[PDB]
Amino acid sequence: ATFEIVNRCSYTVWAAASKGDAALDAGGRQLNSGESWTINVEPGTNGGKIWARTDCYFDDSGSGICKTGDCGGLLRCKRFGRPPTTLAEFSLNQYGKDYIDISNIKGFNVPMDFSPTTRGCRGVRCAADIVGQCPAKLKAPGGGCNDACTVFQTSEYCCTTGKCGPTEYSRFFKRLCPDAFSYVLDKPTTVTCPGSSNYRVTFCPT
Repeated sequence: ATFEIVNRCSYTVWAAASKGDAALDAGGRQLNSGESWTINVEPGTNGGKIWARTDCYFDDSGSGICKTGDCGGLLRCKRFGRPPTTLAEFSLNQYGKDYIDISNIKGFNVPMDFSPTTRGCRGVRCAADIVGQCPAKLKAPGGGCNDACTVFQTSEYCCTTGKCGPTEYSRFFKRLCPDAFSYVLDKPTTVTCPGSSNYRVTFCPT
């Protein structure tokens, strides 16, 4: 499957693509404002994620640091990134279908649209000013708006027992971005697309 990753933000982002134990394609790249990066994702990929990283510094070897979404100091991510990170999540070719969603379960850093470029389903978006409106206890100094699990590490926020409810903090994310997951047991906002669809992830869509 082809994913086109587009940075419409006015600032540079460092896109990342991983399935948690391996890079997807090159795993990461700098995107200046307006740039587009096309990656190929193997059919059958389960549990892939794409995200943006902000305020990164990398040396010649591709080692450094980012203020949001750092993936162990690497330009080319092999593992998932440090919150806060708005996530585009996908599982491809699962019994004939692809499944896509956007998640705020690991917080929010950059607004995002995740849409198919082929026919047969709808896209999803979270483009509200979550950082600007972020509750004071969830604000991350380096930028972004953390989820409550990251901040407080309780069974209720992290849904550790598999039983949890919405919270004041999850409802904040949900009010601003209804079509994104706000906590682990949220009513799913997953979209089912035809197997072997292609996609575009746009940072700062509006």
